[PDB]
Amino acid sequence: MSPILGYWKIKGLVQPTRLLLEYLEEKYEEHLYERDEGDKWRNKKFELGLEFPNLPYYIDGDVKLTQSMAIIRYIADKHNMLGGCPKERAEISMLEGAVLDIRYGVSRIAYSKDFETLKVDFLSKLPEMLKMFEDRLCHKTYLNGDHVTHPDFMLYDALDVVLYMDPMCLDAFPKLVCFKKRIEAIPQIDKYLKSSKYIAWPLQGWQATFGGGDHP
Amino acid sequence: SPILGYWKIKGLVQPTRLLLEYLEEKYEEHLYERDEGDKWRNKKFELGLEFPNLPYYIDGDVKLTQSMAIIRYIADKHNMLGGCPKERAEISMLEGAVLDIRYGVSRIAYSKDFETLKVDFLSKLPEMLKMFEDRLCHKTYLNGDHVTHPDFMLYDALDVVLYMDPMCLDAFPKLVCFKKRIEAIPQIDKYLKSSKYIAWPLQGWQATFGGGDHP
Ligand SMILES: O=C(O)[C@H](Cc1ccc(Cl)cc1)Cn1c(-c2ccc(Cl)s2)nc2ccc(-c3ccccc3-c3nnn[nH]3)cc2c1=O
Ligand SMILES: O=C(O)[C@H](Cc1ccc(Cl)cc1)Cn1c(-c2ccc(Cl)s2)nc2ccc(-c3ccccc3-c3nnn[nH]3)cc2c1=O
Ligand SMILES: O=C(O)[C@H](Cc1ccc(Cl)cc1)Cn1c(-c2ccc(Cl)s2)nc2ccc(-c3ccccc3-c3nnn[nH]3)cc2c1=O
Repeated sequence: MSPILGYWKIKGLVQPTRLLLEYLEEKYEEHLYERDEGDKWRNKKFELGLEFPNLPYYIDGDVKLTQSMAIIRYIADKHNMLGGCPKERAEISMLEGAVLDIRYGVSRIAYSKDFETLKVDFLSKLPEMLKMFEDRLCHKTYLNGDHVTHPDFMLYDALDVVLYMDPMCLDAFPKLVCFKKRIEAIPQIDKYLKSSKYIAWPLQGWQATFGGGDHP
Repeated sequence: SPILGYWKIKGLVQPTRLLLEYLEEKYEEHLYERDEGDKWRNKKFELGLEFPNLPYYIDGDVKLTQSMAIIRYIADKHNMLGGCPKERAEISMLEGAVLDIRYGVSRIAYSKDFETLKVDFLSKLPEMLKMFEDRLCHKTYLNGDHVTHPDFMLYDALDVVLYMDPMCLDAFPKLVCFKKRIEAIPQIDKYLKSSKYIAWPLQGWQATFGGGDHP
Protein backbone atom coordinates (compact mmCIF):
# COMPACT_ATOMS: atom_id res chain seq x y z
CA MET A 1 0.00 0.00 0.00
CA SER A 2 1.62 3.18 -1.26
CA PRO A 3 1.78 6.33 0.88
CA ILE A 4 -1.00 8.90 0.43
CA LEU A 5 -0.32 12.64 0.27
CA GLY A 6 -3.42 14.78 0.81
CA TYR A 7 -3.64 18.48 -0.05
CA TRP A 8 -5.53 21.16 -1.96
CA LYS A 9 -4.95 21.10 -5.74
CA ILE A 10 -2.49 24.01 -5.42
CA LYS A 11 1.33 24.26 -5.06
CA GLY A 12 1.06 25.83 -1.57
CA LEU A 13 2.76 24.21 1.42
CA VAL A 14 3.25 20.78 -0.18
CA GLN A 15 4.98 21.50 -3.52
CA PRO A 16 8.58 20.89 -2.17
CA THR A 17 7.36 17.53 -0.72
CA ARG A 18 5.98 16.47 -4.15
CA LEU A 19 9.32 17.40 -5.75
CA LEU A 20 11.28 15.38 -3.12
CA LEU A 21 9.07 12.27 -3.61
CA GLU A 22 9.55 12.56 -7.42
CA TYR A 23 13.35 13.07 -7.03
CA LEU A 24 13.47 9.90 -4.87
CA GLU A 25 11.32 7.94 -7.37
CA GLU A 26 9.01 6.98 -4.49
CA LYS A 27 5.59 5.65 -5.36
CA TYR A 28 2.79 7.69 -3.78
CA GLU A 29 -0.87 8.41 -4.38
CA GLU A 30 -2.61 11.74 -3.87
CA HIS A 31 -5.83 12.95 -2.35
CA LEU A 32 -6.53 16.28 -4.09
CA TYR A 33 -9.16 18.76 -2.93
CA GLU A 34 -10.35 21.21 -5.57
CA ARG A 35 -11.67 24.77 -5.03
CA ASP A 36 -15.28 23.63 -4.54
CA GLU A 37 -14.32 20.59 -2.40
CA GLY A 38 -14.12 22.08 1.10
CA ASP A 39 -17.02 19.81 2.17
CA LYS A 40 -15.16 16.71 0.89
CA TRP A 41 -12.26 17.74 3.21
CA ARG A 42 -14.47 18.45 6.27
CA ASN A 43 -16.10 15.01 5.85
CA LYS A 44 -12.60 13.31 5.67
CA LYS A 45 -10.69 15.56 8.22
CA PHE A 46 -11.52 13.58 11.39
CA GLU A 47 -11.68 10.12 9.71
CA LEU A 48 -7.93 9.64 9.10
CA GLY A 49 -6.66 9.04 12.65
CA LEU A 50 -4.69 12.31 12.50
CA GLU A 51 -3.72 13.77 15.90
CA PHE A 52 -3.55 17.31 14.45
CA PRO A 53 -5.99 17.25 11.48
CA ASN A 54 -4.77 19.59 8.74
CA LEU A 55 -3.73 19.87 5.06
CA PRO A 56 -1.31 18.50 3.94
CA TYR A 57 -1.51 15.02 5.44
CA TYR A 58 0.68 11.98 4.74
CA ILE A 59 -0.39 8.47 5.47
CA ASP A 60 1.62 5.29 5.11
CA GLY A 61 1.66 1.90 6.92
CA ASP A 62 3.78 3.38 9.71
CA VAL A 63 2.74 7.04 10.21
CA LYS A 64 -0.29 9.35 9.91
CA LEU A 65 1.21 12.85 9.76
CA THR A 66 0.29 16.51 9.38
CA GLN A 67 2.56 19.65 9.24
CA SER A 68 4.27 20.07 5.86
CA MET A 69 7.68 20.31 7.48
CA ALA A 70 7.24 17.13 9.57
CA ILE A 71 6.15 15.36 6.32
CA ILE A 72 9.04 16.51 4.09
CA ARG A 73 11.54 15.77 6.88
CA TYR A 74 10.02 12.29 7.42
CA ILE A 75 10.47 11.38 3.72
CA ALA A 76 14.09 12.73 3.79
CA ASP A 77 14.78 10.93 7.12
CA LYS A 78 13.62 7.58 5.65
CA HIS A 79 16.22 8.17 2.87
CA ASN A 80 19.06 9.13 5.33
CA MET A 81 19.06 12.71 3.99
CA LEU A 82 18.58 14.77 7.21
CA GLY A 83 22.28 14.78 8.19
CA GLY A 84 24.71 12.32 9.80
CA CYS A 85 25.47 14.25 13.01
CA PRO A 86 23.90 17.15 15.05
CA LYS A 87 26.11 19.69 13.20
CA GLU A 88 25.03 18.47 9.72
CA ARG A 89 21.36 18.19 10.76
CA ALA A 90 21.54 21.80 12.07
CA GLU A 91 23.05 23.03 8.78
CA ILE A 92 20.15 21.40 6.90
CA SER A 93 17.56 22.86 9.35
CA MET A 94 19.20 26.32 9.00
CA LEU A 95 18.96 26.06 5.16
CA GLU A 96 15.32 24.93 5.61
CA GLY A 97 14.49 27.93 7.87
CA ALA A 98 16.19 30.50 5.64
CA VAL A 99 14.13 29.20 2.65
CA LEU A 100 10.92 29.38 4.79
CA ASP A 101 11.66 33.05 5.58
CA ILE A 102 11.20 33.76 1.84
CA ARG A 103 8.30 31.35 1.21
CA TYR A 104 6.34 32.34 4.36
CA GLY A 105 7.16 36.02 3.62
CA VAL A 106 5.09 35.59 0.43
CA SER A 107 2.25 33.72 2.19
CA ARG A 108 1.92 36.06 5.15
CA ILE A 109 0.94 38.97 2.83
CA ALA A 110 -0.80 36.93 0.03
CA TYR A 111 -4.28 36.95 1.77
CA SER A 112 -4.36 40.64 2.80
CA LYS A 113 -6.63 43.08 0.96
CA ASP A 114 -3.68 45.56 1.19
CA PHE A 115 -1.18 43.04 -0.24
CA GLU A 116 0.12 45.70 -2.72
CA THR A 117 1.49 47.81 0.16
CA LEU A 118 3.09 44.99 2.29
CA LYS A 119 4.61 43.61 -0.98
CA VAL A 120 6.84 46.73 -1.08
CA ASP A 121 8.33 45.93 2.37
CA PHE A 122 8.82 42.25 1.42
CA LEU A 123 10.48 43.15 -1.91
CA SER A 124 12.85 45.63 -0.16
CA LYS A 125 14.11 42.75 2.03
CA LEU A 126 14.00 39.96 -0.60
CA PRO A 127 17.34 40.84 -2.28
CA GLU A 128 19.34 40.50 0.99
CA MET A 129 17.63 37.14 1.64
CA LEU A 130 18.39 35.92 -1.88
CA LYS A 131 22.01 37.18 -1.63
CA MET A 132 22.71 34.69 1.20
CA PHE A 133 21.71 31.76 -1.09
CA GLU A 134 23.66 33.28 -4.04
CA ASP A 135 26.77 33.32 -1.81
CA ARG A 136 26.05 29.79 -0.53
CA LEU A 137 26.01 28.59 -4.16
CA CYS A 138 29.42 30.31 -4.89
CA HIS A 139 31.28 27.03 -4.45
CA LYS A 140 28.44 24.49 -3.96
CA THR A 141 26.36 22.83 -6.73
CA TYR A 142 23.40 22.36 -4.38
CA LEU A 143 22.67 24.02 -1.00
CA ASN A 144 24.51 21.30 0.93
CA GLY A 145 27.30 20.73 -1.62
CA ASP A 146 27.58 17.91 -4.13
CA HIS A 147 24.32 16.13 -3.24
CA VAL A 148 20.64 17.18 -3.25
CA THR A 149 18.84 17.72 0.08
CA HIS A 150 15.16 18.58 0.79
CA PRO A 151 15.96 22.39 1.20
CA ASP A 152 17.00 22.39 -2.52
CA PHE A 153 13.36 21.62 -3.41
CA MET A 154 12.12 24.18 -0.88
CA LEU A 155 14.41 26.82 -2.45
CA TYR A 156 13.31 25.82 -5.97
CA ASP A 157 9.61 26.31 -4.97
CA ALA A 158 10.42 29.67 -3.28
CA LEU A 159 12.17 30.93 -6.44
CA ASP A 160 9.25 29.82 -8.62
CA VAL A 161 6.79 31.75 -6.39
CA VAL A 162 8.84 34.98 -5.96
CA LEU A 163 9.41 35.14 -9.75
CA TYR A 164 5.60 35.55 -10.14
CA MET A 165 5.57 38.41 -7.60
CA ASP A 166 8.65 40.04 -9.15
CA PRO A 167 9.83 38.62 -12.51
CA MET A 168 13.14 40.58 -12.16
CA CYS A 169 14.01 39.42 -8.59
CA LEU A 170 16.81 37.10 -9.86
CA ASP A 171 18.31 39.55 -12.40
CA ALA A 172 21.12 40.30 -9.89
CA PHE A 173 21.58 36.59 -8.92
CA PRO A 174 23.05 34.45 -11.77
CA LYS A 175 23.97 31.50 -9.47
CA LEU A 176 20.30 31.36 -8.33
CA VAL A 177 19.11 31.50 -11.96
CA CYS A 178 21.53 28.60 -12.71
CA PHE A 179 20.44 26.72 -9.59
CA LYS A 180 16.78 26.87 -10.72
CA LYS A 181 17.74 25.48 -14.17
CA ARG A 182 19.92 22.78 -12.46
CA ILE A 183 16.94 21.52 -10.42
CA GLU A 184 14.83 21.52 -13.66
CA ALA A 185 17.66 19.48 -15.31
CA ILE A 186 17.37 16.64 -12.71
CA PRO A 187 15.82 13.86 -14.87
CA GLN A 188 13.12 12.95 -12.25
CA ILE A 189 12.15 16.65 -11.85
CA ASP A 190 12.09 17.32 -15.59
CA LYS A 191 9.79 14.28 -16.12
CA TYR A 192 7.50 15.44 -13.28
CA LEU A 193 7.20 19.07 -14.48
CA LYS A 194 6.21 17.85 -17.98
CA SER A 195 3.76 15.24 -16.50
CA SER A 196 -0.02 15.27 -15.87
CA LYS A 197 0.69 15.23 -12.05
CA TYR A 198 2.31 18.70 -12.09
CA ILE A 199 0.09 21.44 -10.63
CA ALA A 200 1.35 24.74 -12.12
CA TRP A 201 -1.10 27.01 -10.33
CA PRO A 202 -2.38 28.45 -8.04
CA LEU A 203 0.53 29.18 -5.68
CA GLN A 204 -1.58 30.00 -2.61
CA GLY A 205 -5.30 29.19 -2.15
CA TRP A 206 -7.67 30.23 -5.00
CA GLN A 207 -9.06 33.27 -3.11
CA ALA A 208 -5.61 34.74 -2.22
CA THR A 209 -4.88 38.36 -3.31
CA PHE A 210 -1.52 37.14 -4.71
CA GLY A 211 -0.98 33.69 -6.25
CA GLY A 212 -4.69 32.90 -6.44
CA GLY A 213 -7.23 32.49 -9.22
CA ASP A 214 -7.76 29.43 -11.44
CA HIS A 215 -4.94 30.40 -13.84
CA PRO A 216 -1.74 32.52 -13.78
CA SER B 1 30.47 28.30 26.35
CA PRO B 2 27.68 28.86 23.78
CA ILE B 3 26.58 32.38 22.87
CA LEU B 4 22.93 33.07 22.11
CA GLY B 5 22.50 36.40 20.30
CA TYR B 6 19.05 38.01 20.14
CA TRP B 7 16.93 41.12 20.79
CA LYS B 8 16.17 41.67 24.53
CA ILE B 9 12.65 40.33 23.92
CA LYS B 10 10.96 36.90 24.27
CA GLY B 11 10.35 36.68 20.47
CA LEU B 12 11.68 33.75 18.44
CA VAL B 13 14.21 32.56 21.04
CA GLN B 14 12.19 32.24 24.30
CA PRO B 15 11.57 28.43 23.88
CA THR B 16 15.35 27.98 23.28
CA ARG B 17 16.18 29.81 26.55
CA LEU B 18 13.65 27.63 28.42
CA LEU B 19 15.14 24.46 26.93
CA LEU B 20 18.70 25.56 27.86
CA GLU B 21 17.43 26.23 31.42
CA TYR B 22 15.62 22.89 31.64
CA LEU B 23 18.85 21.11 30.57
CA GLU B 24 20.92 23.28 33.01
CA GLU B 25 23.41 24.17 30.27
CA LYS B 26 25.60 27.26 30.60
CA TYR B 27 25.38 29.97 27.96
CA GLU B 28 26.02 33.64 27.44
CA GLU B 29 23.47 35.99 25.89
CA HIS B 30 24.33 38.93 23.70
CA LEU B 31 21.19 41.02 23.96
CA TYR B 32 20.41 43.82 21.51
CA GLU B 33 18.36 46.65 22.97
CA ARG B 34 15.64 48.85 21.31
CA ASP B 35 18.19 51.38 19.95
CA GLU B 36 20.90 48.86 18.97
CA GLY B 37 19.63 47.88 15.49
CA ASP B 38 22.49 49.92 13.99
CA LYS B 39 25.10 47.96 16.02
CA TRP B 40 23.57 44.71 14.68
CA ARG B 41 23.58 45.91 11.04
CA ASN B 42 27.24 46.99 11.49
CA LYS B 43 28.43 43.53 12.72
CA LYS B 44 25.90 41.17 10.98
CA PHE B 45 28.39 40.08 8.27
CA GLU B 46 31.49 39.76 10.51
CA LEU B 47 30.47 36.84 12.78
CA GLY B 48 31.18 33.93 10.42
CA LEU B 49 27.44 33.24 9.95
CA GLU B 50 26.34 31.80 6.58
CA PHE B 51 22.81 33.27 6.91
CA PRO B 52 23.20 36.28 9.25
CA ASN B 53 20.14 36.82 11.39
CA LEU B 54 18.72 37.09 14.96
CA PRO B 55 18.83 34.74 16.79
CA TYR B 56 22.29 33.36 16.32
CA TYR B 57 23.99 30.54 18.22
CA ILE B 58 27.79 30.42 18.38
CA ASP B 59 29.60 27.54 20.10
CA GLY B 60 32.87 25.57 19.53
CA ASP B 61 31.18 23.26 17.00
CA VAL B 62 28.62 25.42 15.05
CA LYS B 63 27.75 29.04 14.02
CA LEU B 64 24.00 28.91 13.44
CA THR B 65 20.98 31.04 12.65
CA GLN B 66 17.23 30.10 12.35
CA SER B 67 15.53 29.69 15.72
CA MET B 68 14.25 26.20 14.81
CA ALA B 69 17.70 24.97 13.70
CA ILE B 70 19.09 26.28 17.04
CA ILE B 71 16.44 24.75 19.32
CA ARG B 72 16.63 21.44 17.44
CA TYR B 73 20.46 21.48 17.60
CA ILE B 74 20.35 21.87 21.42
CA ALA B 75 17.73 19.08 21.65
CA ASP B 76 19.75 16.90 19.21
CA LYS B 77 22.96 17.28 21.30
CA HIS B 78 20.87 15.91 24.24
CA ASN B 79 19.37 13.00 22.18
CA MET B 80 15.87 14.53 22.38
CA LEU B 81 14.76 14.64 18.71
CA GLY B 82 13.45 11.06 18.57
CA GLY B 83 14.96 7.59 18.22
CA CYS B 84 13.60 6.66 14.78
CA PRO B 85 12.02 8.46 11.76
CA LYS B 86 8.48 7.86 13.15
CA GLU B 87 9.30 9.41 16.57
CA ARG B 88 11.24 12.30 14.96
CA ALA B 89 8.25 13.03 12.69
CA GLU B 90 5.90 13.05 15.72
CA ILE B 91 8.12 15.62 17.44
CA SER B 92 8.37 17.73 14.23
CA MET B 93 4.57 17.59 13.87
CA LEU B 94 4.15 18.80 17.47
CA GLU B 95 6.62 21.66 16.79
CA GLY B 96 4.77 22.66 13.57
CA ALA B 97 1.38 22.69 15.29
CA VAL B 98 2.78 24.95 18.07
CA LEU B 99 4.33 27.24 15.39
CA ASP B 100 0.89 27.63 13.74
CA ILE B 101 -0.28 29.27 16.99
CA ARG B 102 2.91 31.25 17.72
CA TYR B 103 3.26 32.54 14.16
CA GLY B 104 -0.48 33.22 13.99
CA VAL B 105 0.22 35.80 16.73
CA SER B 106 3.30 37.24 14.95
CA ARG B 107 1.40 37.52 11.62
CA ILE B 108 -0.98 40.11 13.10
CA ALA B 109 1.18 41.68 15.86
CA TYR B 110 2.67 44.42 13.60
CA SER B 111 -0.51 45.52 11.77
CA LYS B 112 -2.29 48.77 12.54
CA ASP B 113 -5.46 46.55 12.20
CA PHE B 114 -4.32 44.28 15.11
CA GLU B 115 -7.54 44.97 17.10
CA THR B 116 -9.73 43.59 14.28
CA LEU B 117 -7.34 40.76 13.36
CA LYS B 118 -7.28 39.71 17.07
CA VAL B 119 -11.03 38.94 16.95
CA ASP B 120 -10.55 36.63 13.93
CA PHE B 121 -7.42 35.02 15.45
CA LEU B 122 -9.05 34.36 18.88
CA SER B 123 -12.10 32.90 17.04
CA LYS B 124 -9.84 30.36 15.18
CA LEU B 125 -7.47 29.71 18.18
CA PRO B 126 -9.83 27.28 20.10
CA GLU B 127 -9.73 24.72 17.25
CA MET B 128 -5.88 24.78 17.43
CA LEU B 129 -5.83 24.61 21.23
CA LYS B 130 -8.34 21.70 21.26
CA MET B 131 -5.85 19.49 19.40
CA PHE B 132 -3.27 20.08 22.17
CA GLU B 133 -5.89 19.60 24.89
CA ASP B 134 -6.79 16.18 23.36
CA ARG B 135 -3.06 15.31 23.00
CA LEU B 136 -2.69 15.90 26.77
CA CYS B 137 -5.72 13.66 27.63
CA HIS B 138 -3.47 10.78 28.56
CA LYS B 139 -0.03 12.43 28.40
CA THR B 140 1.79 14.51 31.03
CA TYR B 141 3.84 16.32 28.34
CA LEU B 142 3.34 16.55 24.55
CA ASN B 143 5.41 13.42 23.84
CA GLY B 144 4.37 11.40 26.93
CA ASP B 145 6.13 11.07 30.29
CA HIS B 146 9.25 13.07 29.38
CA VAL B 147 9.79 16.66 28.29
CA THR B 148 10.67 17.52 24.67
CA HIS B 149 11.52 20.87 23.02
CA PRO B 150 7.88 21.35 21.68
CA ASP B 151 6.77 21.50 25.36
CA PHE B 152 8.78 24.77 25.76
CA MET B 153 7.49 26.03 22.41
CA LEU B 154 3.86 25.33 23.57
CA TYR B 155 4.59 26.97 26.95
CA ASP B 156 5.81 30.11 25.13
CA ALA B 157 2.72 30.10 22.79
CA LEU B 158 0.39 29.81 25.81
CA ASP B 159 2.29 32.61 27.63
CA VAL B 160 1.84 34.85 24.56
CA VAL B 161 -1.85 34.04 23.83
CA LEU B 162 -2.62 34.59 27.56
CA TYR B 163 -1.25 38.17 27.17
CA MET B 164 -3.67 38.60 24.21
CA ASP B 165 -6.54 37.10 26.35
CA PRO B 166 -5.93 35.95 29.95
CA MET B 167 -9.01 33.70 29.85
CA CYS B 168 -8.45 31.95 26.47
CA LEU B 169 -7.33 28.71 28.25
CA ASP B 170 -10.18 28.47 30.78
CA ALA B 171 -12.08 25.86 28.64
CA PHE B 172 -8.79 23.90 28.25
CA PRO B 173 -7.92 22.61 31.74
CA LYS B 174 -5.22 20.18 30.49
CA LEU B 175 -3.47 23.18 28.83
CA VAL B 176 -3.84 25.28 32.06
CA CYS B 177 -2.38 22.35 34.06
CA PHE B 178 0.38 21.87 31.47
CA LYS B 179 1.47 25.53 31.82
CA LYS B 180 1.48 25.17 35.61
CA ARG B 181 3.40 21.86 35.36
CA ILE B 182 6.15 23.53 33.27
CA GLU B 183 6.39 26.33 35.87
CA ALA B 184 6.62 23.66 38.59
CA ILE B 185 9.79 22.15 36.98
CA PRO B 186 12.38 23.30 39.58
CA GLN B 187 14.99 24.57 37.07
CA ILE B 188 12.24 26.42 35.13
CA ASP B 189 10.85 27.97 38.34
CA LYS B 190 14.39 29.10 39.31
CA TYR B 191 14.94 30.67 35.87
CA LEU B 192 11.53 32.48 35.91
CA LYS B 193 12.38 34.09 39.27
CA SER B 194 15.94 35.04 38.05
CA SER B 195 17.58 38.26 36.70
CA LYS B 196 18.12 36.34 33.36
CA TYR B 197 14.37 36.06 32.64
CA ILE B 198 13.03 38.58 30.11
CA ALA B 199 9.28 39.03 30.69
CA TRP B 200 8.66 41.59 27.93
CA PRO B 201 8.49 42.60 25.08
CA LEU B 202 7.01 39.62 23.20
CA GLN B 203 7.29 40.84 19.56
CA GLY B 204 9.68 43.78 19.57
CA TRP B 205 9.27 47.29 20.94
CA GLN B 206 7.31 48.89 18.05
CA ALA B 207 4.76 46.06 17.52
CA THR B 208 1.04 46.88 17.94
CA PHE B 209 0.70 43.74 20.09
CA GLY B 210 3.43 42.48 22.43
CA GLY B 211 5.39 45.73 22.07
CA GLY B 212 6.39 48.62 24.33
CA ASP B 213 8.90 48.69 27.20
CA HIS B 214 6.48 47.11 29.71
CA PRO B 215 3.19 45.09 29.47
O1 LIG C 1 -6.30 29.87 6.50
C1 LIG C 1 -5.33 29.22 6.08
O2 LIG C 1 -5.34 28.00 5.82
C2 LIG C 1 -4.03 29.98 5.82
C3 LIG C 1 -3.84 31.09 6.85
C4 LIG C 1 -2.43 31.62 6.80
C5 LIG C 1 -2.12 32.75 6.06
C6 LIG C 1 -0.82 33.18 5.95
C7 LIG C 1 0.17 32.44 6.54
CL1 LIG C 1 1.82 32.97 6.40
C8 LIG C 1 -0.10 31.28 7.23
C9 LIG C 1 -1.40 30.88 7.34
C10 LIG C 1 -3.93 30.50 4.38
N1 LIG C 1 -4.34 29.50 3.38
C11 LIG C 1 -3.45 28.59 2.80
C12 LIG C 1 -1.98 28.70 2.80
C13 LIG C 1 -1.08 29.23 3.72
C14 LIG C 1 0.28 29.15 3.28
C15 LIG C 1 0.37 28.65 1.97
CL2 LIG C 1 1.77 28.41 1.01
S1 LIG C 1 -1.16 28.24 1.30
N2 LIG C 1 -3.85 27.65 1.97
C16 LIG C 1 -5.12 27.70 1.46
C17 LIG C 1 -5.50 26.74 0.51
C18 LIG C 1 -6.79 26.66 0.11
C19 LIG C 1 -7.79 27.53 0.62
C20 LIG C 1 -9.16 27.55 0.02
C21 LIG C 1 -9.80 26.35 -0.30
C22 LIG C 1 -11.04 26.36 -0.92
C23 LIG C 1 -11.60 27.55 -1.34
C24 LIG C 1 -10.95 28.74 -1.10
C25 LIG C 1 -9.70 28.75 -0.47
C26 LIG C 1 -9.06 30.06 -0.27
N3 LIG C 1 -9.42 30.98 0.61
N4 LIG C 1 -8.50 31.98 0.50
N5 LIG C 1 -7.63 31.71 -0.42
N6 LIG C 1 -7.96 30.49 -0.89
C27 LIG C 1 -7.42 28.46 1.56
C28 LIG C 1 -6.09 28.54 2.03
C29 LIG C 1 -5.68 29.54 2.99
O3 LIG C 1 -6.45 30.32 3.53
O1 LIG D 1 27.69 38.63 19.49
C1 LIG D 1 28.58 39.08 18.76
O2 LIG D 1 28.55 40.22 18.24
C2 LIG D 1 29.82 38.21 18.52
C3 LIG D 1 29.55 36.70 18.66
C4 LIG D 1 30.68 35.87 18.09
C5 LIG D 1 31.66 35.32 18.91
C6 LIG D 1 32.76 34.65 18.39
C7 LIG D 1 32.87 34.52 17.02
CL1 LIG D 1 34.26 33.71 16.35
C8 LIG D 1 31.94 35.08 16.18
C9 LIG D 1 30.84 35.73 16.72
C10 LIG D 1 30.96 38.69 19.42
N1 LIG D 1 31.18 40.15 19.35
C11 LIG D 1 31.92 40.75 18.33
C12 LIG D 1 32.49 40.02 17.18
C13 LIG D 1 32.49 40.50 15.89
C14 LIG D 1 33.03 39.59 14.95
C15 LIG D 1 33.53 38.45 15.58
CL2 LIG D 1 34.34 37.13 14.85
S1 LIG D 1 33.30 38.48 17.29
N2 LIG D 1 32.14 42.05 18.27
C16 LIG D 1 31.54 42.88 19.18
C17 LIG D 1 31.71 44.27 19.08
C18 LIG D 1 31.19 45.09 20.04
C19 LIG D 1 30.35 44.60 21.09
C20 LIG D 1 29.90 45.54 22.18
C21 LIG D 1 30.39 46.84 22.13
C22 LIG D 1 30.13 47.79 23.10
C23 LIG D 1 29.30 47.48 24.14
C24 LIG D 1 28.78 46.21 24.24
C25 LIG D 1 29.09 45.21 23.30
C26 LIG D 1 28.37 43.94 23.55
N3 LIG D 1 27.34 43.80 24.38
N4 LIG D 1 27.01 42.48 24.36
N5 LIG D 1 27.81 41.82 23.59
N6 LIG D 1 28.68 42.72 23.10
C27 LIG D 1 30.24 43.24 21.21
C28 LIG D 1 30.79 42.36 20.26
C29 LIG D 1 30.62 40.92 20.37
O3 LIG D 1 29.95 40.38 21.24
O1 LIG E 1 11.18 42.03 10.28
C1 LIG E 1 11.16 41.20 11.21
O2 LIG E 1 12.15 40.95 11.95
C2 LIG E 1 9.85 40.45 11.49
C3 LIG E 1 8.96 40.37 10.25
C4 LIG E 1 7.89 39.33 10.41
C5 LIG E 1 6.63 39.66 10.89
C6 LIG E 1 5.68 38.70 11.11
C7 LIG E 1 5.99 37.38 10.89
CL1 LIG E 1 4.79 36.16 11.13
C8 LIG E 1 7.24 37.01 10.44
C9 LIG E 1 8.18 37.99 10.20
C10 LIG E 1 9.05 40.94 12.71
N1 LIG E 1 9.90 41.26 13.87
C11 LIG E 1 10.27 40.32 14.85
C12 LIG E 1 9.65 39.00 15.09
C13 LIG E 1 9.00 38.10 14.25
C14 LIG E 1 8.49 36.96 14.93
C15 LIG E 1 8.67 37.06 16.32
CL2 LIG E 1 8.21 35.96 17.55
S1 LIG E 1 9.54 38.47 16.76
N2 LIG E 1 11.10 40.63 15.82
C16 LIG E 1 11.54 41.91 15.97
C17 LIG E 1 12.35 42.24 17.07
C18 LIG E 1 12.82 43.51 17.22
C19 LIG E 1 12.50 44.53 16.29
C20 LIG E 1 12.95 45.94 16.51
C21 LIG E 1 14.25 46.20 16.95
C22 LIG E 1 14.67 47.50 17.18
C23 LIG E 1 13.77 48.54 17.13
C24 LIG E 1 12.46 48.30 16.75
C25 LIG E 1 12.03 47.01 16.47
C26 LIG E 1 10.61 46.84 16.13
N3 LIG E 1 10.05 47.11 14.96
N4 LIG E 1 8.74 46.75 15.07
N5 LIG E 1 8.51 46.24 16.24
N6 LIG E 1 9.67 46.29 16.91
C27 LIG E 1 11.70 44.22 15.23
C28 LIG E 1 11.20 42.92 15.05
C29 LIG E 1 10.32 42.59 13.94
O3 LIG E 1 9.98 43.39 13.08
